[PDB]
Amino acid sequence: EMVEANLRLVISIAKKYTNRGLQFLDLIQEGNIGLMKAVDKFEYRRGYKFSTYATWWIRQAITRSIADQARTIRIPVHM
DNA sequence: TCTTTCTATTATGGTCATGCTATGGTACATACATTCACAAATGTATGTAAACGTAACCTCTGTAAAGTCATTAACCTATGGCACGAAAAACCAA
Repeated sequence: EMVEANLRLVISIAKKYTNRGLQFLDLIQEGNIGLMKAVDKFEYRRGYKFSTYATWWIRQAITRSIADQARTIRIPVHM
């Protein structure tokens, strides 16, 4: 029920990170994986909304996806 | 029960070959260990001497086979002597 009601937050934050690094369906899938990893470690006693906490995780997912291959060769993340 | 009016892939050649190469960006903070790069020591390594033996190797005397030259006598041009066969003189028959 969480993922079927928050796929659209993922696509809304994922359609602004499509700067021609790779085809964007992999970015949609990695955003869904980041949504899963943000739901798996979500707290209730904080009192804040879930989007601000999930934004950092989904940007980390999109960052590691765009820095995973990024070329035909392998370049590390720090480089 | 049956033929037209629409919704999508194949198709047509290459030989003679051309120049100058990239195009926009979008976070950091601990982390623990694999890997490159030098100290220092081992170990087998290479290159310098020294001893024995025969690869031998020329030197010299003795045994052996091959060109030649002492004999001695076999044949062979000579000499003397005696048959021999031709050539001319003689005499007889018709």
